[PDB]
Amino acid sequence: LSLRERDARVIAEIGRLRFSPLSLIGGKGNRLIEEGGRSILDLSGSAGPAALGYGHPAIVEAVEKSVRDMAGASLLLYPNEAAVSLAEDLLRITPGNGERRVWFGHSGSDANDCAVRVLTAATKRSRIISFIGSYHGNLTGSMGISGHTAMTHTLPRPGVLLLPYPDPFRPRFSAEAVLELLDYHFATSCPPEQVAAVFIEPILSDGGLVVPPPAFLEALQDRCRKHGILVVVDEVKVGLGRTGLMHCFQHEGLEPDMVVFGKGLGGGLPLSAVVGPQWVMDHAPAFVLQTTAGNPVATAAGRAVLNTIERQGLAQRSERVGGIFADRLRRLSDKHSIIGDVRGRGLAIGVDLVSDRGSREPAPVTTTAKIIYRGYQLGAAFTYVGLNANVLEFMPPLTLTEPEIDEAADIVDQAIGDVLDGKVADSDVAHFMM
Amino acid sequence: TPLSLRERDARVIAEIGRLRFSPLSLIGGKGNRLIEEGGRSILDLSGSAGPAALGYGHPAIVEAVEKSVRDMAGASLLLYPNEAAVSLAEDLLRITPGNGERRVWFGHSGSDANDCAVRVLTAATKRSRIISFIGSYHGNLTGSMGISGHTAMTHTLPRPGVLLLPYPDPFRPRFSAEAVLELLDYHFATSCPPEQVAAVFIEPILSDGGLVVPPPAFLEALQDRCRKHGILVVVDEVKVGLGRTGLMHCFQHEGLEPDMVVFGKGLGGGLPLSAVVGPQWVMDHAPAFVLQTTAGNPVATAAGRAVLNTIERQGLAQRSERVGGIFADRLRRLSDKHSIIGDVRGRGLAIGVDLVSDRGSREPAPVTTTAKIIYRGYQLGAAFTYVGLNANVLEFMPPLTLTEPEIDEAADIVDQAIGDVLDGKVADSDVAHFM
Ligand SMILES: *Cc1c(COP(=O)(O)O)cnc(C)c1O
Ligand SMILES: *Cc1c(COP(=O)(O)O)cnc(C)c1O
Repeated sequence: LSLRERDARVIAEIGRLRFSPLSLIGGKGNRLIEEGGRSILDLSGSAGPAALGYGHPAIVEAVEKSVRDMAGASLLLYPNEAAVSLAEDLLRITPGNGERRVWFGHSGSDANDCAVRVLTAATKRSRIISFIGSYHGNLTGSMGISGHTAMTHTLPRPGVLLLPYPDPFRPRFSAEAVLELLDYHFATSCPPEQVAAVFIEPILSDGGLVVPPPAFLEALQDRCRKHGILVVVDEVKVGLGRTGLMHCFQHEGLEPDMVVFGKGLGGGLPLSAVVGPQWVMDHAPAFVLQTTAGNPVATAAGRAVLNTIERQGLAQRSERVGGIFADRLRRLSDKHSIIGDVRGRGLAIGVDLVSDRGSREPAPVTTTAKIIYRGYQLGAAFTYVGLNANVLEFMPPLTLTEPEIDEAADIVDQAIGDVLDGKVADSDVAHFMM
Repeated sequence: TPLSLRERDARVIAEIGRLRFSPLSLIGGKGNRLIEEGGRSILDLSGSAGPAALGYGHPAIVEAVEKSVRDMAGASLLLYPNEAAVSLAEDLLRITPGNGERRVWFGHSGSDANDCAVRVLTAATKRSRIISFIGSYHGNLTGSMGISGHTAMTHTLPRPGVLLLPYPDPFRPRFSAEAVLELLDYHFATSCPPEQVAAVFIEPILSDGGLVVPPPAFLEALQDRCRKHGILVVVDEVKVGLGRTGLMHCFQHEGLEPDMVVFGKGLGGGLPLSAVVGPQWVMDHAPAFVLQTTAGNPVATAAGRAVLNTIERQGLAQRSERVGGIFADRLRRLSDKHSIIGDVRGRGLAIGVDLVSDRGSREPAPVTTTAKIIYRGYQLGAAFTYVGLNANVLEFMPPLTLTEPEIDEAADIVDQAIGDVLDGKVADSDVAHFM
């Protein structure tokens, strides 16, 4: 009878990553409506897709116009005005030189699968450089190059070099030590001439919202590029204005050969894209096909996302409003010693929970999960990430308001204090742990 | 528009994402027709390859999409149950025969659904081997292409442990039903022990392989040979599913009782949506095993509910048998005028026309001739494609809402296009760019 109980009976566990009992019947602005009518503040952005919140007029108009006058349902078969104009848009807002082209897909997973498939074929090189903790997708091709603990049920693609992502909060490995490790692999067991590409998250997402040390990723890029290794930046998570600039890679001085877009590009509709040089992206006809990719409904939604971000200056606003939210969370740390760090850029914010500030020992996952659950009871939706399952993740809609930040901060404040005073029971969160 | 949409597409769209059969470049769509830039209204016999099951601007789909995008119940089923997606899953369980506990996973495409299927079948069964068919097309992502047998993906080696068998083809009958079963029995007795085989993947009509309907009883005998050893039986309904063949599921023509069914294309009505229906012990194998952020989002799943509801309410399975029969028969009678029409096969509104350079040998027509027929179709006001291991089978997958007057308009256009091409009235340079 309850939506949540119905879900339990028909939805497959393989597709669940559920942090709380929240079960939804609608949304409006930056709030989500639980079954029963309770209005929850969404600090999750549904993990990134909901860039403009829910029921946003620009996305609604674009999707209305397109589904009523539908310009086919397959870019592979038929050019349509929305998908071609979106590609034009993406080339216009993404700096780059030479001839470049755009491929469309449904998800970050399929866009990285495309990237891997076309890069290895255009180079006929089979080795790939990526990062421990990197999350590039959960389909066979994109999972295969990912380094995240969650996909260790399956072996990596052969010839993947996994490096530590240098972490300024837990600096086991300095930038310099990681580059030296790469250099040593290049001179030995991973000759750079047999490497197709390096894959870079400009902030390490599911690995724990780790902003790398300054200048490291520009130095990585330059080391790879000397050997004609193509430089791929995954902007799926932190892309499109969220970090204070249009592309997170613009913080890091990068000039990538290829950019992968997803999540928030769709504004809550499935939409991904790969932008690369024409010589790679025109490798062969009919090489990476999905029937409804580049369909006029999802692409029209993507055009509205980009248009709103530019016209309303949501990059600058994410810097300002994210600074406010970040600073509110830092102040909570004078109250709650479990807050060890507040990091990220703009409206991509992670809060690192520690059981001890000295050692920076991560707080146990049970505590982290209980804070989420308690936040849900108090009226906010969020999640956690990190290689130690201890980093609270805030990825709210870019439309988040200053009064909502106040509300968010008070909820987080209360949920931490409650959980630390033993408010939430083990059996309440057992359902949402693996 | 001096800068045509076609030209703009050439400047910015990746060739890897193209499978273009004509210059048709779109600004809209209405009913069963597509609107070319400049305004010309084209009859859609392609159904955009299957997704457009109810055509374009269909009011049930328009309504579901409007309500969901305006009042959006989150955008991620992996994070949050939503009413649309839970209800669609309930709908798919209800309309798909099956026994015991079952569950539903959602995705965006046939390719991601079959990737899911292969990943979870091997993991849950603890068997590594897969049975598939030569010419089968289960997708174009790494995991789904890996179990596929089609000639377009021979640029990449298959997944290790895949046994590829011929699909018995009544029109080019190199391999009988009995011969294929014998060959499988032989592999089972030697180098492919059947207790190491997770699953067999079955297209109930071989789609990109040439719209081949198997010989009667073959698929049921294949099911039984595999099931006898605990091999799970997977039917791919992505292409010919959901009423198009005259029954709700194409496998219901073939006496099949699958363990797992894969849906896509038309399920979404033009929005991206796929699904896998499987037994609970497989589908609940582990949490967070096959995740895609926006899968099961309330917009795409609402569109799917509208598709299924319209198909049941308006009786579109029953209609497609009747209307597809009329269309198929028009096409057959065209073989009296045009000897290039070697066969018309299919079920319901999944129809293939096999073009041959010789009626006796059944040698496939050259691909340049087939491309010219599509191009001339397009100029005459109809959009269609070709398929097949020899690039010679005209494909007709129109919206299930295709009208009887549109069937006459279609048959006439095809008739005129074949005639104009055979009489040497279509240039080589006009099709050069689509091959
Ligand atoms: C979420 C994510 C992906 C995968 O996107 P899906 O839409 O979940 O398949 C890929 N790369 C990064 C950096 C991500 O955060
Ligand atoms: C088209 C098709 C697929 C793949 O669907 P996409 O949405 O193009 O990835 C899978 N199986 C069959 C039988 C198909 O016809």
